[PDB]
Amino acid sequence: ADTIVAVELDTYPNTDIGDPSYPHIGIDIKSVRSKKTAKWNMQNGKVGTAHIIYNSVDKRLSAVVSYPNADSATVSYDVDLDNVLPEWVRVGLSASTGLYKETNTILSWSFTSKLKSNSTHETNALHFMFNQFSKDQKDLILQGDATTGTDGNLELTRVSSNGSPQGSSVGRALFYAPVHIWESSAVVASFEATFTFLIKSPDSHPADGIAFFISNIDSSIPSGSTGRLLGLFPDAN
Amino acid sequence: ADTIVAVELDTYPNTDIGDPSYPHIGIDIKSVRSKKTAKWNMQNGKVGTAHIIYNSVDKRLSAVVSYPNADSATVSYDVDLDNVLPEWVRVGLSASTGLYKETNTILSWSFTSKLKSNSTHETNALHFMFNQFSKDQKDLILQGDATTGTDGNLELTRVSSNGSPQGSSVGRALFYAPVHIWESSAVVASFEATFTFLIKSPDSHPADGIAFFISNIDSSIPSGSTGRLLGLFPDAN
Ligand SMILES: [N-]=[N+]=NCc1cc(C(=O)NCCCO[C@H]2O[C@H](CO)[C@@H](O)[C@H](O)[C@@H]2O)cc(C(=O)NCCCO[C@H]2O[C@H](CO)[C@@H](O)[C@H](O)[C@@H]2O)c1
Ligand SMILES: [Ca+2]
Ligand SMILES: [Ca+2]
Ligand SMILES: [Mn+2]
Ligand SMILES: [Mn+2]
Repeated sequence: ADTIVAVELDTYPNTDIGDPSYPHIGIDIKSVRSKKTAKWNMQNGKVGTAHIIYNSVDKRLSAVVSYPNADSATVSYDVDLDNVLPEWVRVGLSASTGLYKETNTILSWSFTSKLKSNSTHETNALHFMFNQFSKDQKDLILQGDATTGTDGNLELTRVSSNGSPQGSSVGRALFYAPVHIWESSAVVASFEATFTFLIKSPDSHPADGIAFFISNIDSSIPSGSTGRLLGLFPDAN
Repeated sequence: ADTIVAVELDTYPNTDIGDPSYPHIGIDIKSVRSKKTAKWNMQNGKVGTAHIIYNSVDKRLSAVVSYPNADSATVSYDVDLDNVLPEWVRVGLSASTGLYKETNTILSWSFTSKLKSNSTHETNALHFMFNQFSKDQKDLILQGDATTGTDGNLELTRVSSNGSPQGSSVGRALFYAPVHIWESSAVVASFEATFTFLIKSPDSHPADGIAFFISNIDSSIPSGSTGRLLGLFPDAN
């Protein structure tokens, strides 16, 4: 059982497991049943941007998702990640499809993490920024159907030669190095993540969504976690 | 209207037309509604083996399907093929997908048929064995989406470049030469069929199955027989 904290861009309402009856962004703490959600006007075919922020002083996890010339969706939740996640973790992106599908394209991804301790200017930091993915992206752990190189983008789920999405696909991309997300002696700990995506669906029923997540270092795709589970959870508990 | 006798490896339960509520192997005499069925623990992603046997003395059609280190499923039915099939027929393999899908890969296929008459030691026989299929398999009649050559296997249904199965696909492969399956003057008539298959599905809902069948010589894929009809029957009567 991995420990998962995630911000989900959920495109398909699975009402039987808690989803609001419309596309939404949500904050998931160890469960696919978002602790908090917000309505999201997902725009089929357009490039969007997501910003996730957190700092140990406020203990507030917030996410903003927007499209150019459009309103943005915000969701924020009070949580002390010290009581939830192990000290070291891996961060990544996840996406899936089920009966319904969509392309889950990542055009760019950046992450920053900082630990400031009880010392004179003694800050530890990690920062990576990808604006172009390559055929052999060695600093990324690709899991499931995830692939890179196609137009310099990261395709989290299966796409056919003619560019059409496929169902029952699940894929993840985790940054290669473990991240020191919190530490008992830290005065302030914080991280920020940003990624631009392109979700396109041939019909009017896209599924299932993309997610930014933080997990235990050795995390892997749970069995049968395609569709509603976003490639993150073993079940809907 | 073709005459069809078949042993089906049904992976998807279509309860509204008779299927038990689980994967099963069954004997179909002129109807998709199996005269007899048996529970089958289909193992996703593994190579299985099917053996079909029949002799005119017992007038018993039996089938055994198994996987290495696993139990096998058996189904047997009393039928006098003389009253059902014409004297000459074609034998083959059929498979399909509907809304749900699976790869329907044949790795090998062999068939033996014998007619022993009231003539001291005068036996007629036909035997063919395929352990490798080639790009141009001239002794096979391919119908629907069926293709050969891909890794030396026979793909009964459509598979995309990246190896993922597709829906609404139907394909058949019939041995080129007509088979003399029975004859009024025969003391004993018998046939045996064996094939190994690989059914793989990306999710947990595989469909629709593979079938070994015997039909009239000029048989072709019934219109709209994808999905539940296994590319064998025009309807669910
Ligand atoms: N598209 N569409 N359509 C209608 C439809 C809708 C739903 C549906 O909207 N479900 C919602 C939850 C999806 O839930 C799934 O998708 C969502 C969204 O991605 C995910 O979030 C979930 O986690 C899950 O993956 C289910 C079924 C269905 O089960 N049909 C069964 C008979 C199919 O009968 C057909 O297929 C059979 C087998 O191949 C054949 O035997 C038969 O002849 C015929 O061809 C059918
Ligand atoms: Ca959902
Ligand atoms: Ca069925
Ligand atoms: Mn949701
Ligand atoms: Mn059946």
